[PDB]
Amino acid sequence: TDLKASSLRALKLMDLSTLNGDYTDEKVIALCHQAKTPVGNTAAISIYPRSIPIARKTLKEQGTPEIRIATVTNFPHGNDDIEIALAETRAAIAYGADEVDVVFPYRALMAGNEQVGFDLVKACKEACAAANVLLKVIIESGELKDEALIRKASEISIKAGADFIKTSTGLVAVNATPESARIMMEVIRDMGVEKSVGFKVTGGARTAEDAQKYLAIADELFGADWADARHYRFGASGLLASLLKALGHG
Repeated sequence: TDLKASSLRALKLMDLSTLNGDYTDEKVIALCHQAKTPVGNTAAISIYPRSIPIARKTLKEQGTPEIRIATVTNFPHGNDDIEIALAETRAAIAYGADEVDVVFPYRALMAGNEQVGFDLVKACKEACAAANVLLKVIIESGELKDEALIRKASEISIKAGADFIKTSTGLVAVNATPESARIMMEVIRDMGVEKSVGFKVTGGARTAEDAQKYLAIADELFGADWADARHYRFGASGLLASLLKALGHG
């Protein structure tokens, strides 16, 4: 009802990945097939840079060329070496990424260094925007933990030109929570960047009910029209099965 509407909405905002690994060509091909669901396409697939060329061919051949290819750089570590983060980002662009999700140097921020996060994000944004590629910034809210640090990483990422702020890599003990999702969307609101900055929930949401709860935070803060594919994603694998079950598939 409300849950079927929210489940279809969430499905169309998914950056689809698998739990175990989508980096053998056969697993990347299977992921591309999975993204083309009976009720619509996911917003994107999320894969490692080396998987992009075969993913692009697979998406074209199955007649879903508008499924975005998102990838990851500086990942999953969020090290504070800008030259490495930037080189990986330029490689991701060259492979053919539509979007790059770079990991913010969160341990550097936890050690009191705000500048390196600004400089790393800004360099990667400039490279991506020069190639018409969107930059998401993974702040790893589940490692920052402290509300003030989650706000500060979000603020720095936005000031440095992030097109999205993303909770998590998906590969640490704590990924998204409803609390970190709310804090990060509060920062988008408080900085006046709702037009230019999206929010991505990585992990946390496992069920159709969870997806409804996470979207309800966006609807509360920004109104129900805000959370389109340019402004909201679910970084998810197992969630898709739950959304399809809520919609009467499997």
